[PDB]
Amino acid sequence: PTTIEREFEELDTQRRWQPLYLEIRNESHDYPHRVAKFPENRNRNRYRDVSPYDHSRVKLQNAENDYINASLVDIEEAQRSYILTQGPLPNTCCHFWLMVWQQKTKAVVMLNRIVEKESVKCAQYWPTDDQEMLFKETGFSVKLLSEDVKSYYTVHLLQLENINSGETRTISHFHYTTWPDFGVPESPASFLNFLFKVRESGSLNPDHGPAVIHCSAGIGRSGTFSLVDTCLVLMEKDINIKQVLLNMRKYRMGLIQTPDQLRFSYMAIIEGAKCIQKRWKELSKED
Repeated sequence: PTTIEREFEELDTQRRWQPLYLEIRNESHDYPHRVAKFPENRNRNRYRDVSPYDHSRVKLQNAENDYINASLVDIEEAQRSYILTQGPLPNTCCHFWLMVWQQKTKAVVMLNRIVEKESVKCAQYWPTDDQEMLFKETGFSVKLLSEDVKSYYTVHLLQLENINSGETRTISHFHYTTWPDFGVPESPASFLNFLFKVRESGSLNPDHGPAVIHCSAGIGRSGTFSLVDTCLVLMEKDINIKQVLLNMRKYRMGLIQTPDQLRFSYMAIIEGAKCIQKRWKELSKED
């Protein structure tokens, strides 16, 4: 039994998942997020209570307004860096792709559906057919090159073109489609199979820019994905998941939204620590 597995049983048998989450809530440091509250940036924020911190926000270089609701989450101890962001709005899709270009991002991890429970959580920022998607404000175009449809996720191969310079890069768009907002995946196997699919593409390696992780607000499901991956990388080199989460929350507010998402993170980390990947793929029923 590992130290993490010992802590998991103590939390479960004593039902301390909710006070542990409250502890993380109470220990979460607040940081200035003034730029996000500028009046000119109102139409760039999906939610009024979810903002990037000033010290860690991703800046749109050379634009008139450099603001995008996106946070660079660095974990120097893991040699890992992610960009967590909200689901783009119709008017910020151009900024989203400008950020992907400037940050040399190779993968976009999307953990939400476009519509969830009668509500639009994200604009359609990539094309679903062979028609080019134009973003004239920032000078980019996106084409759908290929798509690999699994039972609970789809991988879209996208071509991101700088329409001014002509340069193109290939973007891997990993779309998790069965993860409800404020909820959890179906099982640790399905989540880990998806995560290792992202890992196996090489898009998280240091020879690429930071991956862009997003859901609706960019804190809940996105926080779960990044917490498990960061803890798995560290466990490779004893980890304190609580401290890892608190340190990650210094870069973006509110990561992990429910005690159940915290509990699931523990389960995914414990199951991911055994790495079995073929076993996960079969349990996930991806095909």
